[PDB]
Amino acid sequence: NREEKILNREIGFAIGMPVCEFDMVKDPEVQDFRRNILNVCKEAVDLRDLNSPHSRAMYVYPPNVESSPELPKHIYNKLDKGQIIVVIWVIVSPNNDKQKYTLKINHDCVPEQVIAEAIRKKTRSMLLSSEQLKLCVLEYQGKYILKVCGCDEYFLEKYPLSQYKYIRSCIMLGRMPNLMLMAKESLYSQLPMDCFTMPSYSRRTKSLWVINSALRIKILCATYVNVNIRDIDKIYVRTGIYHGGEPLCDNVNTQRVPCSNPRWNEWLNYDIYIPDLPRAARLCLSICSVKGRKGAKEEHCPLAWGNINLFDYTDTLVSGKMALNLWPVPHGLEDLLNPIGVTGSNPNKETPCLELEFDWFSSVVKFPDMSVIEEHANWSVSYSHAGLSNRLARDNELRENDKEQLKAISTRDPLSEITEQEKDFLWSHRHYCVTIPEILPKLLLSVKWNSRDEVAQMYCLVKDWPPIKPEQAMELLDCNYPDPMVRGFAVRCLEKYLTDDKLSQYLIQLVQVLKYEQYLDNLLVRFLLKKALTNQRIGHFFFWHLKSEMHNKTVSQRFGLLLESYCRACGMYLKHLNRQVEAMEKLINLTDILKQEKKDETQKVQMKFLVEQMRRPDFMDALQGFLSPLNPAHQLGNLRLEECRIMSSAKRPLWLNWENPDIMSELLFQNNEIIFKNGDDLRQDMLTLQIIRIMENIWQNQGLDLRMLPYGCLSIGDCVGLIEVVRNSHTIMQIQCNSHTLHQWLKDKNKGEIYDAAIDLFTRSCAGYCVATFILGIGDRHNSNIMVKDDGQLFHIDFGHFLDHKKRERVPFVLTQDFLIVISKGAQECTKTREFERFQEMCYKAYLAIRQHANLFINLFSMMLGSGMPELQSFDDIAYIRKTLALDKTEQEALEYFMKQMNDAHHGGW
Ligand SMILES: Cc1nc(N)nc2c1c(-c1ccc3oc(N)nc3c1)nn2C(C)C
Repeated sequence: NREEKILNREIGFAIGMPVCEFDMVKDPEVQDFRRNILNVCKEAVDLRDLNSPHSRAMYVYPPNVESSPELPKHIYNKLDKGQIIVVIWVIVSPNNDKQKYTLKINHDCVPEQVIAEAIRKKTRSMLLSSEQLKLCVLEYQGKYILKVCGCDEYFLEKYPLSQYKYIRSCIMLGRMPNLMLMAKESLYSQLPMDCFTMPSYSRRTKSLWVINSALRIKILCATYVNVNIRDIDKIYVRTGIYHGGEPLCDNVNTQRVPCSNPRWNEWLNYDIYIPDLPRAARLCLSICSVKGRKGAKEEHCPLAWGNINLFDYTDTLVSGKMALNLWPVPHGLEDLLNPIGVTGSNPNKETPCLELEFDWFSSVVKFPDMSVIEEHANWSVSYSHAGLSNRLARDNELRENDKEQLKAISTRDPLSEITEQEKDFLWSHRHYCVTIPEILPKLLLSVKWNSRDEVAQMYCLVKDWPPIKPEQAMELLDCNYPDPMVRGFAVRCLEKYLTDDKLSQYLIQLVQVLKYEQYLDNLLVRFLLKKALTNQRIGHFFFWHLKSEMHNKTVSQRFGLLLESYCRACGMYLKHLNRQVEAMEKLINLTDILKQEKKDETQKVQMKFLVEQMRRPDFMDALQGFLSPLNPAHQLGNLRLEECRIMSSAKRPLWLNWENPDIMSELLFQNNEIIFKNGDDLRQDMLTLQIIRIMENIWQNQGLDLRMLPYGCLSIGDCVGLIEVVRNSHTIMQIQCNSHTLHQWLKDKNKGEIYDAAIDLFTRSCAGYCVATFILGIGDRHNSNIMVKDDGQLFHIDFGHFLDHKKRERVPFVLTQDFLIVISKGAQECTKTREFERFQEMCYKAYLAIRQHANLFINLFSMMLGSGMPELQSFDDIAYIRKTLALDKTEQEALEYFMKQMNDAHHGGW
């Protein structure tokens, strides 16, 4: 009632649009989605109330843990005989006095064991306890919890201490872990009880195979076709039947009609039997113009496009009259049709609108049940008869060479072309393929989707298909695999095998592939929503990744409806998110004024305006005392206006400084610095930094300590976003204040015995960025986009472009003598040294490690084709990493390729 109305206002503010706009949507799929999704909301809320208060605290403060407890060899060797030195702080009674207790404990210790040891050291001081029963009432390890000093990260779960990311990071970086002992009841009381209420809207036949008929679709007419009368001669509607990006039959065009009167009224006849239509079949169409001629080949041009699901959400074959409001042609679209394009009607109703009519079969036509499919597949099941088809291989037709051939095919990358000979081969040995589970994506592409006899057999294989790795399953969620049985199998693999660490890692791709789903209500969206509602760390970024795309009308309905369901069940976090949403609003509106109104004024004048506007009461209150959208464990306290400035960079980003209000802020960082950028699309940098993080993780698990710096980057909207400021770092140019300048700077910052570790860190970080940039084809490096930390850690900023931005494989990061001098510890002949030989070996080992994980990088890019990123619009863009990783070539041929690219770039040495 009254509390529902208030909540509706809060959800409305969070998503940008009012809840009422969803209520007025006539589409029954939209209303069914809103109602039916509420079961995910109910389920998630029940899990949070399962073991209160702990399970509610676990939702709010989930353990920031690694996927595997097992520690790499070089990380374990950093420990002192498998032990870690940990500092435990206790805030004692008046004036909030801090007391430290340094403990030496096993790296595999449980937080409760860690708490007991700390209370033993605290009670050791009163030697009364020590000798006789130090136990002190089971030490009430259940009365306390460990918090990370300086941020809102808790150790609420029984994991080994080393598995927590903060501790593993402390081990790797040789930093002292500072934890704070906090009373359980002090945290629990801070945590409010969530009151999930069901909204008011929660109250509101023949088989396809029994239709002995070919497909027909009627094109009636078009409206809002506003073309230049002088230019265009005639127009026509081009159509095609597709399963994903692949045609099921030849494309059918209407007759050419003058643009003045677009009225066709033609029944288009297709090369497909209605029972052979696969579940995910779609009509793809476009209004084209035909001009010219000058005595040349007829001048075709697409004006608008549109795609439609041939089956609706209820498995009903689309019948009757239907009008589709079309979309504008995206720049550089090849064919007259756009099958990769989003299925559905343009929300803008003042756009080309094609009126269609489908066939009618005197009954509601529905897609068959799994019982009908199984029976038909079983009913599809001599030597010479099986020999009549290359797509048939009977019992005792599997030699040892064909078994090894199938294995060889399964190792090939996703972008490798699987020939029609190989497709017949894979399909004929489909039952043996079960024994090599990873081959499924190759087998699926070998299926004739325009044949119900084959598809029905494939459905039964997918049903009883063994599980595959989450990373392998993710490929089955891209645009190439539209079938719900295939995608449902992939989601099942993620439900069973994907950790919340890995889910958080790949959340960007998982949010993206939602766009390829046929319907609003599906297994992927339910999986992701449940996770977002059972883990606030996932939910936070799930919210932002969906909100950052709300300005895109192609996905605003789907994402709006999904965000509504999230907000209705996320609990108290909505109130925190709304603070962030408002803070970002104020920053957008302020930067928009500076970018538009005051762009030509002097820095002093711009700063005067900034300071005045930031000191305004409504602004001040909105922009302080909220959680960092980059990491919501980071509290942003009061603004440090004196430290806040307009940056000299293009798009004139704001450098913002907030106080860290944590009691133990001093043991992490006293001030939180963030760059707010308005003008640039941050999606490409977000994806590169994700790939850098993945590459680093690969190397660290392989036992190659090449330290990367994937700093925080979050796109919050249409070319707006946040960038984590790397503390105590400078560009190469802002070091140069000769060739030895850089090395001399690091010598001064790292004097004495620390020098050797600083040079080592430089060489190791340099090697990682050299390999990473070459593979990814990052934008050309220079003195202003290469940075160095005081400790010697080298890293890059402002990526911009990846893959081929030229449009024959560049070396972005060319090592000048400055870098080689530091590597060779001040040598003259820096090339011929025992330090450079070590550095080269790091690069080779790093290069080959990524080459082994090529299928993952290809797949991560492939799932990102759905996003409108300009340098990632086709699989040919992705093919650049096939070149840099030399996948067609052998491992030794790949080393030679890498060495040759480095030799040509540096003009020798390699
Ligand atoms: C992240 C960072 N840390 C530090 N320490 N300094 C820094 C920076 C940055 C910066 C700014 C905007 C960026 O957009 C992308 N994609 N990467 C960026 C890096 N610039 N500077 C200089 C220019 C002040």
